Amino acid sequence: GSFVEMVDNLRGKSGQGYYVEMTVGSPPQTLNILVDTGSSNFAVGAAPHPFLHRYYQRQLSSTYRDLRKGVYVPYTQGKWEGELGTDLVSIPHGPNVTVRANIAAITESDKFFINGSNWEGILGLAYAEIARPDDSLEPFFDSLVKQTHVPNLFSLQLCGAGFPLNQSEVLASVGGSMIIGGIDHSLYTGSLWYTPIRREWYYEVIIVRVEINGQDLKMDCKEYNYDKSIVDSGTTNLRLPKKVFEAAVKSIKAASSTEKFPDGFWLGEQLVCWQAGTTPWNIFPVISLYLMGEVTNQSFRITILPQQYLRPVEDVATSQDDCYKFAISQSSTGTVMGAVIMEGFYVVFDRARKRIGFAVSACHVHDEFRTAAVEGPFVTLDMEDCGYN
Ligand SMILES: CC(C)C[C@H](NC(=O)c1cc(C(=O)N[C@H](C)c2ccccc2)cc(N(C)S(C)(=O)=O)c1)[C@@H](O)C[C@@H](C)C(=O)N[C@H](C(=O)NC(C)C)C(C)C
Repeated sequence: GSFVEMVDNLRGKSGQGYYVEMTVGSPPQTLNILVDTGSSNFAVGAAPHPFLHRYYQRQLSSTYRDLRKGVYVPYTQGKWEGELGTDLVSIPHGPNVTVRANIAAITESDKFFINGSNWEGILGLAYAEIARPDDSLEPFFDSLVKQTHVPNLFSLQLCGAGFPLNQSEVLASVGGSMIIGGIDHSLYTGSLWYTPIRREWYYEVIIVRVEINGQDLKMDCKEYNYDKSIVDSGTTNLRLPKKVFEAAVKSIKAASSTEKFPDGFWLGEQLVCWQAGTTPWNIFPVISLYLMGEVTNQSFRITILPQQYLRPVEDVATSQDDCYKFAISQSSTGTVMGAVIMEGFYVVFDRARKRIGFAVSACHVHDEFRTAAVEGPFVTLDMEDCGYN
């Protein structure tokens, strides 16, 4: 697995989302697109907007096709309306190919475009099933596979920094790698463990057990996937179902009790600060999620450090002071494994073998005493009961 050409093709190391460069139309209009495995719609800005440095101009593409049909897409945070149509797409730092894909020209949007993010579109990599209007709208990756020889899987390495990067730093620095059609062994260390995609709509998985510094949260596993558990590059936080969230924060609060933090912090609202270089990483617990394996009654665990769940935010008063935000939050829509998780590993979306694999990221942030981890197997039974129906 050597796609050294696609290696380092991502951006927004310490920004608002990881994007890849793409081009749409003829002649090629360049646009940075947010990699989002939590949805299935390919959409781009198509009209000027305040937080848009550039956008898709249909009238200038010789290959554009207006489907004369509107589309509406609502996300946990933000939404947009647009006009459906198709055009030719390319990924400069992806496989050398061109495919005709469905494209939503965003005309009306609300709390979607993040000012300064530097991305003008979104690449929904999930399955047709959750695509809008309905599943008849072939998602991008599906078009890519049907129209070429590119293998049916992709890999993601999202690189966090551990420290805040200013405007020009997020621009001139690798944010990670999105390997389309294969795996690059250089992106990870150790072994790759695969968990089954329960059902092909979101990239759904099943969590069988959660630990806070080795201590079992000991709750009925169904709770851990209450509604569902998905993997989403487009979500910042490790989002957890209300009940699981309350329990985790209680345990995290107990593990770090030698220091007190204002309630707002645990809500992810107010940031906590320490003298530059004095962040007490050791007082915070590591967090482990156990996922079902391909082998029956067997499972493995992925473990993250506070360096993954304590996000670096630039302090108002420039003070060298290192500041963070608790990036573990509540969800009424199931567990969401966002960047907090993905930034710790190399994740393989083996759509072809209907599975997702994890391995310690060659770029995850850590200290000299602890590191992210992926280990197995563990003999736990009746794990089918974990799934929500
Ligand atoms: C571009 C997004 C607008 C896409 C959706 N992102 C969200 O909604 C969302 C984005 C961010 C956020 O800051 N991300 C940045 C870019 C980011 C991402 C990664 C690293 C750094 C920064 C935070 C949250 N918070 C909850 S947080 C505070 O992290 O706890 C949520 C999608 O990735 C989510 C996805 C699950 C869905 O909404 N899918 C749709 C869906 O089911 N909709 C139902 C109907 C609500 C789809 C299938 C139709």
